[PDB]
Amino acid sequence: LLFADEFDGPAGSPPDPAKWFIVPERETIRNPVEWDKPYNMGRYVTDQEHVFHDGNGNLVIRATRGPGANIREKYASAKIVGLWRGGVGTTWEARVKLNCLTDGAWPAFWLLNDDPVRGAEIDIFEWYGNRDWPSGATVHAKLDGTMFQTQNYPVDSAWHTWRMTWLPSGMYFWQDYEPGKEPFFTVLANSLPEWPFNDPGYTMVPVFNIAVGGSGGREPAGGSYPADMIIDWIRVF
Ligand SMILES: [Ca+2]
Ligand SMILES: [Cl-]
Ligand SMILES: [Cl-]
Ligand SMILES: [Mg+2]
Repeated sequence: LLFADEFDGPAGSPPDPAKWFIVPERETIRNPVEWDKPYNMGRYVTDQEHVFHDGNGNLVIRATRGPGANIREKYASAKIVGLWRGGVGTTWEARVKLNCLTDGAWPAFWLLNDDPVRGAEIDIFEWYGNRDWPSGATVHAKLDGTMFQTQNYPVDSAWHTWRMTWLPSGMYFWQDYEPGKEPFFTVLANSLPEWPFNDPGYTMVPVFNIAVGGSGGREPAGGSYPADMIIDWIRVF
């Protein structure tokens, strides 16, 4: 293995701080439409009521609802960014249970390079609590949203593994991989006019999060909170 977290820490402890950066505040969206204004976007926090080992071998990311005047005040959740960069040829896999498929919630497992001119994003799974957009996987060859391929794919609350293999030829995605299983999504490198993933030394980091509100989650009032993402492990080889 090149990188792994088996999430086997003690109950109530933070994710390993040598492996995970816990994002300390929700992003401020540039030129926001109404759903993306700060008051309509749940907070990200770093405390162990929102991201913590369960002592049973998992990490939990939890979105909560409490008192407040708007979505920002009422809702808090977390986002973790891996402190390890992987490049071409790598196989990324995580075992996850989504107990957070509810109104307003917006869970994802994704890879990121946030370089402002050559960055890119690979969404391995994404589900939208906005009662509108379909769940699925996406390869963004640019961060401005203008050059991507996507595949709708159902996301339910059962335990699954999710795999993305990054090859010179393309990105290949599975749910519950075993030898011989067909990928649910393939994005060939020759299918977009830019492919930063084949630049010399290009690397990406893994991210897990549950966002609340924003364009992807919209109204959380009807949802069931607390809303949990349970992560047994992530492994890269
Ligand atoms: Ca584990
Ligand atoms: Cl286990
Ligand atoms: Cl990055
Ligand atoms: Mg619609």
